[PDB]
Amino acid sequence: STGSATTTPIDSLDDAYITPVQIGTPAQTLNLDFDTGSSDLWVFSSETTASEVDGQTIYTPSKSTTAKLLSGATWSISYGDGSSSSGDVYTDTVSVGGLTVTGQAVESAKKVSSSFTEDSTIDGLLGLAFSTLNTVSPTQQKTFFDNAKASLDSPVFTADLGYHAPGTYNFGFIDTTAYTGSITYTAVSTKQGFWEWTSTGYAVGSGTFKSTSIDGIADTGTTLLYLPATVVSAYWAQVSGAKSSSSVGGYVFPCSATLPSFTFGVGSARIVIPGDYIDFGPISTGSSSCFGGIQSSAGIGINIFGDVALKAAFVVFNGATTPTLGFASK
Ligand SMILES: NCc1ccc(C(F)(F)F)cc1
Repeated sequence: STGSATTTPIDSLDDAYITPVQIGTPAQTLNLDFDTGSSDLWVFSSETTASEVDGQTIYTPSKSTTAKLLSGATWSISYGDGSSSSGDVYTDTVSVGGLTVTGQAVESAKKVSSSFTEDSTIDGLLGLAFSTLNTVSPTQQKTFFDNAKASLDSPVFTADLGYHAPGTYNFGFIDTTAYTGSITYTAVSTKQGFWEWTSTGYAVGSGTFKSTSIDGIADTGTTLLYLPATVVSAYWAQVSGAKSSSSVGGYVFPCSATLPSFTFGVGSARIVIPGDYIDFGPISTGSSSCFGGIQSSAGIGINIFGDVALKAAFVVFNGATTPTLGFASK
């Protein structure tokens, strides 16, 4: 079987993408952020502290005939940006774009950080990293992808994120009409639980391609591109008036500048990120300083190929026994 769901940016800057997901019987539809950098399916619920909910749609397990409390199970998670959430755990039926999994762990948020509360468009997260990162204790739970794998035609899902436009998450098949040329596959390391791979180098604008190994993760749940300081410095050196700002928290640039493209390597292939994708607009309303979409990973400790990079490509997450990552131009 297969599934296919449209994913929509939550705002005019593509800060995150939401995808409708059916939970429970009868279906309760929530808009979840599909996150290949985490492995928990957690949702705002009727159990979330009332003051911590501001316009989100909430999952109500008491109205689902298929919901079952997973007795004794708790979850607690903290994301790389400082966000956090925790609660108890139900099992229920979960469908994405026609693909249905029964008995999926649905982690009901009893407490959520302020970052999630103030984002009324995101009802929760659907983790698509490897199940070894799932935070449910004492019995670790499987992701939606892991539970669906056996019934999928192929153990793959693809991310086709749009630039200021809706996109598609497909499960179980590869849409050969959604990309140009060939797909280049590269090996994945699962040792940290991420879709971790090694880029073969980079180029700035029309400059020469620098062959160098960049280890990083493919993360749909991260907005920007986080690369080593040496690469990020070489990119922003080409932008007139760009500088790293300690008060803003990263590289900013005059909103009047035009940004060069950024090219990253996938084996022998090249993926080009247009300069317009790296513009994240004024740092405050009316400011003439704009925020850059390529930032340094030095504070984070791992390089992150977030949405800025992934939306320039058609990306295959091949979850075979030897996992691989496929990239194609589109
Ligand atoms: N979007 C999930 C996510 C967030 C942060 C990290 C970090 F910071 F640990 F790399 C990994 C994955």
